[PDB]
Amino acid sequence: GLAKCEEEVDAIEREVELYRLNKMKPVYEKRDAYIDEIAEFWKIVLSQHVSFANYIRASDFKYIDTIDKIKVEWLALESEMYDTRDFSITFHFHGIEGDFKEQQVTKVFQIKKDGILTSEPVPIEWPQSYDSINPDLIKDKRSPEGKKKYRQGMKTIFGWFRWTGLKPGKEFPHGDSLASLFSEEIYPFCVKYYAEAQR
Amino acid sequence: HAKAFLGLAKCEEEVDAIEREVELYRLNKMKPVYEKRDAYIDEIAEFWKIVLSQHVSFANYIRASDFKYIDTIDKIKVEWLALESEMYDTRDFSITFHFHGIEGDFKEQQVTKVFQIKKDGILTSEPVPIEWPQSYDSINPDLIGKKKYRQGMKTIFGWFRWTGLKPGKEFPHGDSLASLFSEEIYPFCVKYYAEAQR
Repeated sequence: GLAKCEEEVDAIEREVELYRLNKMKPVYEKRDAYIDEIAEFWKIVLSQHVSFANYIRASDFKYIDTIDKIKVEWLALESEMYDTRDFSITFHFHGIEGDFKEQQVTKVFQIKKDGILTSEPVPIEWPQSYDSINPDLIKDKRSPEGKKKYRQGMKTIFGWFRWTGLKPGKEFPHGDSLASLFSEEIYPFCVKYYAEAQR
Repeated sequence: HAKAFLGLAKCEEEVDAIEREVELYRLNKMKPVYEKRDAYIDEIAEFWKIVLSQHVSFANYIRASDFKYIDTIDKIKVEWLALESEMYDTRDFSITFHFHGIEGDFKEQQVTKVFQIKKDGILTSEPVPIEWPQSYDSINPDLIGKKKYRQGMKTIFGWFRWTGLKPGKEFPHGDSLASLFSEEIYPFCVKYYAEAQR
């Protein structure tokens, strides 16, 4: 009786989350089309954002300034095997010539069991300037200076592309909160942030 | 360049329309399920008594002497007003209580209180008649020194006259209690009853 009603409620909640996603999809497509015509749109938006700067390092800003595209996509539209909170984030970096490669990178975030957000590492080519803090390059990671170099690079935005949520205290700090920042604020409300930077 | 900005403004209109559309969609789907659920609940003896004692913060809103009267609730129904008319916010709702009553002290009675957004905007209400317990005669605003008035105004019966329009003058956190019923207690009552089983 009451148990069967409770299952119906969970069925209904997904149905409406799915209803929203399907309706929002074409609207985001149109919106992003306009966005692709505005020059420093994403640069302006990520500088305007209150909380975002706290997550990343100050030297990351020259590289995140080169972001000319952000695209969040909700995976529950792909399959009923995905939680409605599951999403991919696609970044395009224009790059910095002779330092940071022009590249497109997609990171996928999904619930594992309320459950927690997890991800997998995705390849991104680090800036040349970051060579000394590059975890794939640093030779002595246990040497006094090496430990601090490693830790510094793991705290950059490029460290976050390595984040999984499955190694507490070994990864980019609050990689999950940063992800939700994109899916819940930055990507949905970017236009509000751009108009705020306008006024 | 301003033509793009124009399209963005239209997109944000489209997003606001869509979000109300999905809210209405959820309310239409939930209504019949609640009805079926509540028919089973009506078969369970002290369901609401159990649920209201189980809830963490509910008791913090009301006086200790109120509990004997809230023990007599055998029906709580919440109905979302946006299903009536598109003139209501999707946050708008009425809440209907049935009190079994206490012989010689408290009448058996059914009371409906309506909550609605006025301008984000705030939750507001109008006073609804409720027959106070006769134990409360000395703290009944219709019977009253100003120590007693504030004591009655802090009871669950003071909440029934809460409006949200006289800040600092009414039942304290009447909006929070309202939102407790519509967002936690009524939606998730079966979960509270089940948590009381284990």
